[PDB]
Amino acid sequence: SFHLDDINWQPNIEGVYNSEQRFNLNDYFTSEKVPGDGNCFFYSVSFLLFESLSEWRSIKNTIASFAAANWGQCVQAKLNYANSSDYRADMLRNYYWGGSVEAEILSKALNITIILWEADVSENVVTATKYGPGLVSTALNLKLCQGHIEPLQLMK
Repeated sequence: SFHLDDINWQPNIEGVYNSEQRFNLNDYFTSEKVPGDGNCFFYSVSFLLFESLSEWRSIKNTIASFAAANWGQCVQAKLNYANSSDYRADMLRNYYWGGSVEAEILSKALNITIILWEADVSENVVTATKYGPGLVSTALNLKLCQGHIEPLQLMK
């Protein structure tokens, strides 16, 4: 649109919002490069919270604590795993690929909003999914492109 914070988000009853808006990410966001291994979701979240990659494992620990105490709120994780114990053992391993399951949990665990912007190779939004009630400008904006996750920041 004209302002990212004026996008129209459509919630489902699970509290996940979707947006059909289609624009080019790089007209509104600066991208940042993180190393392209299987930890990139966690590198990206760490970059946006701390301006450093070094906190990526502790973000996993925060997710794990939420999954242990609040498994019934881990809606997407419950589709993929029989119990919180199985989930935590898998997610905590190196090169576990983060995605919507972790975005949903982290948004609740840290009281932040996380947006997964699925992009094609030319950086056009294909799907946008927002976890949490907040606005684009306050969210952790993640670009999902060609199997890798990179942090985005609002331009200027």
